Amino acid sequence: FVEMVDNLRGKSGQGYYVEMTVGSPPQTLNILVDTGSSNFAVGAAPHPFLHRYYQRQLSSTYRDLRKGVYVPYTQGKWEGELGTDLVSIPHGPNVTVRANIAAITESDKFFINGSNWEGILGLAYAEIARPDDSLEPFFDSLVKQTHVPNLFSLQLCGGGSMIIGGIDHSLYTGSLWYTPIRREWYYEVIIVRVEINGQDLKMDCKEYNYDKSIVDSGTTNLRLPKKVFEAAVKSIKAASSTEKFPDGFWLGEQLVCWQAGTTPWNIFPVISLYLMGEVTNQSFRITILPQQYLRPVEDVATSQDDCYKFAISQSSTGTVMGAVIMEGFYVVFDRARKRIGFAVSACHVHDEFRTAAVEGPFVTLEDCGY
Ligand SMILES: COCC#Cc1cccc([C@@]2(c3ccc(OC(F)F)cc3)N=C(N)N3CC(F)(F)CN=C32)c1
Repeated sequence: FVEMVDNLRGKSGQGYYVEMTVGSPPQTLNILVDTGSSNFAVGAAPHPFLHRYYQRQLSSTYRDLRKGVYVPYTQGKWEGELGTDLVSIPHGPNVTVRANIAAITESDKFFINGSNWEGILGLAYAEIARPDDSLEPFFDSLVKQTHVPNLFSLQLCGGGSMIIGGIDHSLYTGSLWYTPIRREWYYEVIIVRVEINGQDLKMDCKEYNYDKSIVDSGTTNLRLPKKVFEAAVKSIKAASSTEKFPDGFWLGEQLVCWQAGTTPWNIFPVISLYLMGEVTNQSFRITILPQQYLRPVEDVATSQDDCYKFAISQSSTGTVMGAVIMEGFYVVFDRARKRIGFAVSACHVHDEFRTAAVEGPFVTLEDCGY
């Protein structure tokens, strides 16, 4: 799938986007690749953070659905009007589909300054689509209207690639390990074990999935439930005891800086998340390096140093395997087989001592879900 390789641009902090065309004549927009939502929602009115927007009046294929949509959430707000129009992905499948579009007229803390994207491609299931499950998501429309296989894959690089309808073997090394999609709403998965520098957190596996565990490209951080987060911070603090950082750094509210090229990657531990396998009590592990959980914050003002933000944060809505976890892994969203595949990416993170990995099988001779 050579033409789809390198079709994504961006970073973990501001999100990965794909170029898409909306309407007829086609209007070009950069769209956020989001596996944690289900609406194809685009800016359709001027905004201080929007460089361009969807102009419905200039589209002869636009159809108004005469239904408003108001989405109030924790991190922000957005409202608009529902409609349908012709949609295509220039560096994706060579197809044109009619898909639902949420025309964003008003928003609060939704769009990001200098993100370079004007909309969101909600790749999750209809159950979480707004205003309700009757609003068919883009991928469902794509699969229904074309002969594109019910599968997509993400290769997020610290740029990247979105392969629609298949797996590109040039984007990964070794074997692909599959975890079952527990329920088709968010991309829900099951964590069976968490290790910090090979040391088990020793918690009932349900704790890692309170109240759910999801794979989300639309979230930066690895988000963990309160109890899991505290024990993880304690284990990372103990492993990196040679240096003491402010409480603010551990809360994700302040930066940690070291002289350019002197980051002590070796003092920080590796994090292993054991995901539920396709067979009973069997599992595989994904290993995360500090290079993934210590997200660099690019700022010309602080450029004499390399400054980092701790990319592990507290969650009250379950575990979120964000962009920092997805980076350096080729993630296969096998919708047709209700499973998520993980393999070491060609753009994986590694130093001379350690490498990010996808390894198994592991046997644990209870149900880890909620
Ligand atoms: C990776 O970071 C870049 C980004 C982003 C971003 C911007 C706006 C909204 C979202 C959204 C989001 C997208 C669409 C939404 O509404 C839908 F109805 F359109 C709501 C939130 N995408 C995800 N995955 N989440 C996680 C959250 F819930 F914690 C907070 N917000 C979101 C992501």
